[PDB]
Amino acid sequence: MNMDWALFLTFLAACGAPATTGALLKPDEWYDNLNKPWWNPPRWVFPLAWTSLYFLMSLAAMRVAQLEGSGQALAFYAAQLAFNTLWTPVFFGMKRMATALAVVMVMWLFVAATMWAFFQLDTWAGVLFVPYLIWATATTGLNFEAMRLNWNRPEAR
Amino acid sequence: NMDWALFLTFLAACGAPATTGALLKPDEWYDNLNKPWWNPPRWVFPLAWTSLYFLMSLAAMRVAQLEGSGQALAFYAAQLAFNTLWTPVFFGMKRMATALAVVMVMWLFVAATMWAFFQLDTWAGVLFVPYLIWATATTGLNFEAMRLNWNRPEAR
Ligand code: HEM
Ligand SMILES: CCCCCCCC/C=C/CCCCCCCC(=O)OC[C@H](O)CO
Ligand SMILES: CCCCCCCC/C=C/CCCCCCCC(=O)OC[C@H](O)CO
Ligand SMILES: CCCCCCCC/C=C\CCCCCCCC(=O)OC[C@H](O)CO
Ligand SMILES: CCCCCCCC/C=C\CCCCCCCC(=O)OC[C@H](O)CO
Ligand SMILES: CCCCCCCC/C=C\CCCCCCCC(=O)OC[C@H](O)CO
Ligand SMILES: CCCCCCCC/C=C\CCCCCCCC(=O)OC[C@H](O)CO
Repeated sequence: MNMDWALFLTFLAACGAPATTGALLKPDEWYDNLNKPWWNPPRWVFPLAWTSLYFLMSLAAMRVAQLEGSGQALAFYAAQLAFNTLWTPVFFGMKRMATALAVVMVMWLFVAATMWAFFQLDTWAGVLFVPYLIWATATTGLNFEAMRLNWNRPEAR
Repeated sequence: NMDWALFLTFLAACGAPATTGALLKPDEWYDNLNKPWWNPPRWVFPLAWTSLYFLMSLAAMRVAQLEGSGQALAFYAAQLAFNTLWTPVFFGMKRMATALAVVMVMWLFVAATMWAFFQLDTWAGVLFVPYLIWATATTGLNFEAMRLNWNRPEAR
């Protein structure tokens, strides 16, 4: 088990795809009109939190990818990253709050599945995913409260 | 050699890019764009991508059972993430220039995955060859969309 920079930089580069969805986000008047829960963090907190999580989840996957029998864990990891990339355009771009709740809940399950599978192979890789699952829980709560506290337009049938 | 837990996990992972196509079908903005002479008809794309998601998931299932597959699966996660990213950028945001960068990075990771798969399993690499071909055609379509519609602000 080493700091494998080829593995780490590949996983970090993979986090460039969800990072791009946040980068293409302009100040939205529709988002500032939404009634938010009192524990909603300010907008500037989210890019700082996600950058930390990209490094934590890339370091965790780097450790697991060096271990025998990691196939199922890395399959879960690919799944959570893909649905993570999907969520931001659905919520902010398409303004489809109901589908975004379904997307982030699927992301949550794959984040939980990755964390569990990581714990089976390496305790530190599982520990590194714990703040991710916590943040995914708060993100699911923010999506749920935003829909429950605001007007929602019908989406495409 | 079907590890059904592995294949269904990889197939479910492709539900994220498949969802982007379902929530963002090409509208009249896409039909108004100038197209390259070799532009395929609309029905080709759902047939191509559905086949590729099954092909790439079958390839990853074989590799994930093999000693030393960590780097190959890291490349696989990278190509899938940028695969999921492209449709919202091009069709949702209509940022054609940014979408070209996205699909070119995806192409590199698709090629890197194919190379890494060949190092572990010949059949897994073969299954990725039509993906790299289609990713090449996809990059050309993104490039031709910008070059044939440069008078549109969304192309620059
Ligand atoms: C990484 C690149 C791309 C990805 C991941 C992608 C993804 C998808 C998917 C999954 C579908 C099927 C959706 C469904 O069946 O419900 C689809 C449909 C389609 N896409 Fe793409 N695509 C890409 C590139 C392109 C490009 C470059 C173009 C055109 C320039 C394009 C135009 C279309 C069209 C025309 C359809 C079918 C429309 C219809 O069914 O009526 N796609 N895309
Ligand atoms: C054949 C042997 C293996 C060879 C392997 C070669 C392929 C590696 C390609 C890497 C491209 C790097 C892509 C980096 C993507 C980062 C995305 C980004 O830049 O995001 C920044 C943005 O500011 C935040 O939103
Ligand atoms: C031991 C200390 C370690 C420091 C590590 C580096 C610090 C990086 C920034 C963290 C901010 C996170 C907390 C953000 C909370 C913001 C809540 C808020 O609403 O801010 C209101 C304030 O008035 C705004 O102007
Ligand atoms: C209120 C919240 C504020 C939080 C603010 C604090 C932010 C700390 C971020 C990261 C800590 C560093 C974690 C470093 C983990 C490294 C794991 C690792 O690299 O292990 C692999 C090793 O290289 C193989 O031998
Ligand atoms: C083209 C898009 C198609 C989208 C639909 C694709 C099919 C999804 C099927 C089932 C959900 C996947 C569930 C994840 C796999 C569960 C099996 C598993 O993870 O096994 C656990 C392992 O054995 C413990 O060690
Ligand atoms: C276009 C249609 C898009 C379809 C959308 C995608 C479909 C996702 C379906 C099920 C996700 C299930 C989440 C994975 C939960 C796995 C839990 C599990 O199997 O636990 C195993 C154990 O934790 C490991 O050791
Ligand atoms: C526009 C640029 C087009 C570039 C087009 C090339 C892109 C991919 C590069 C090399 C593929 C070679 C991959 C296979 C490398 C050797 C594999 C091997 O060693 O064996 C394979 C098989 O298992 C038994 O021969």
